[PDB]
Amino acid sequence: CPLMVKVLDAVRGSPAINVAVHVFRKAADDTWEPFASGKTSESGELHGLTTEEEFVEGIYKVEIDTKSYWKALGISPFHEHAEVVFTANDSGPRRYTIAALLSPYSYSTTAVVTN
Amino acid sequence: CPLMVKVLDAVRGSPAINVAVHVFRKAADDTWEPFASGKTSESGELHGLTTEEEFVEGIYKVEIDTKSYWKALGISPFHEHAEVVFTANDSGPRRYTIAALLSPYSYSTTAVVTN
Amino acid sequence: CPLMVKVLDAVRGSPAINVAVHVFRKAADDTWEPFASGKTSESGELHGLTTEEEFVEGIYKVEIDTKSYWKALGISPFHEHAEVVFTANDSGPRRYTIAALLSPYSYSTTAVVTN
Amino acid sequence: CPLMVKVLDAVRGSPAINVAVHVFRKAADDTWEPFASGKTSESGELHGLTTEEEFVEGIYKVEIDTKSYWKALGISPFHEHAEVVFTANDSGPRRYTIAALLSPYSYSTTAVVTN
Ligand SMILES: CC1(C)C=Cc2c(ccc3c2OC[C@@H](c2ccc(O)cc2O)C3)O1
Ligand SMILES: CC1(C)C=Cc2c(ccc3c2OC[C@@H](c2ccc(O)cc2O)C3)O1
Ligand SMILES: [Ca+2]
Ligand SMILES: [Ca+2]
Repeated sequence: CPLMVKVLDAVRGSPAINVAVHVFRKAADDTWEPFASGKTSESGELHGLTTEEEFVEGIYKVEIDTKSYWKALGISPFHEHAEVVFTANDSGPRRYTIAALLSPYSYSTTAVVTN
Repeated sequence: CPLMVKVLDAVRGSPAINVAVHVFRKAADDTWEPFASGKTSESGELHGLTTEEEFVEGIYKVEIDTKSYWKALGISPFHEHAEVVFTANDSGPRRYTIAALLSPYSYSTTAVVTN
Repeated sequence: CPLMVKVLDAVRGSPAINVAVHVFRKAADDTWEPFASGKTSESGELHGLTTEEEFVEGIYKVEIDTKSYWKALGISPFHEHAEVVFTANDSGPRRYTIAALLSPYSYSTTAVVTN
Repeated sequence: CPLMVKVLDAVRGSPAINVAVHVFRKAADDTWEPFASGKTSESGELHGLTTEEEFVEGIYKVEIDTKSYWKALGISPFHEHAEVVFTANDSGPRRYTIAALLSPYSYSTTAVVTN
């Protein structure tokens, strides 16, 4: 897994389960082309989005559907989604972990980049 | 001032100064029409982006140029920027404060919505 | 006002109001001598905790009663409180702002230190 | 592992390695008695602090030595440490994951509590 997404719920103190995640890659014509998508598991993790071969150099956008997550719990949140945009693999292949913590009116995201 | 942005620097424990902030409104064609912009003051605040007349219900995007900020400090950042996307006033005009805390590999944002 | 505390609520997207805040100074016996205290205002701010004369170099603890806050909202919290421990002015009087964002199972804090 | 601690570095986008962690438990005479201690591994994780049998009901304090971590990287941080105080196992045995994200002038902590 060159790209992994982990999402936590700050209100329930739990993994954020069944959270839709969409990954895009900036095309040559500056458009966002769909790259991969999935949903977080029971552990709040999303594995197997892509492969080392497919995950080339580029600018990527990870869009976490936080709104749908909070709605399903009967909460009307502030954000439409949580976005993470980053240039990947510019100095060679790396392993990326995108961690997100969710509150109805707040979110934080951090990146763990290893070799 | 129905919309305010405040940005902090978690590395130097200071306001994030001279940070470019762009605000967009979602058009009917579902693209982002530029709406307002500016740069954070010495207190890391950005006021007078819009007015009560102009700030109608809709979906707004607040884009914070975090990458330029870190580049100017000589610090390698992860994110291209920080986006904050929300539906405004979906029950009528309140005051919006978008607060952001910046680190090279992490950002957190929260909304303070008041009467 | 050399020391200010501001508390936000990530669940309701509002200032955290009427939150008890206690400040301690580390004594020579290395216990915490009470120093100042108060409750956050309607803007979630707490001013006039101390003065420039009283606020000398040393190790200070800012204890935020987050548990009482969540109990009053009818929300089950994880933390007993939020402590912020720091060495003050270790190169001479600057102004300190302790910002805290509260969620039932999470809290974040940052310091804004200025001239 | 009924109690696990995971620590990340928001400046380097990496696990926080070799971070000292001290766990205390509130005694009957209201004193903090030493419970367990350890250091985070290469993955920024601390496992095997305690056992299901030893981890009884009580109020616990997890103290993360963030100051020493930043010093070793040539940084003079704001906080002396990052503290997490919580009542554990009040409605029966639970599994606790304490996650912490570190910046020189900021930290956030969240709890993941499962069965
Ligand atoms: C930024 C903040 C507030 C603090 C750290 C954090 C987070 C959300 C999710 C995760 C965080 O760190 C631990 C991380 C994690 C958990 C289990 C695991 O096996 C690997 C991991 O990288 C998940 O939010
Ligand atoms: C750390 C995090 C997640 C993000 C920023 C933040 C916060 C909690 C409280 C405050 C934050 O930044 C803005 C700050 C603030 C607000 C109004 C003001 O007039 C001055 C300020 O310094 C208060 O949580
Ligand atoms: Ca390259
Ligand atoms: Ca009990």
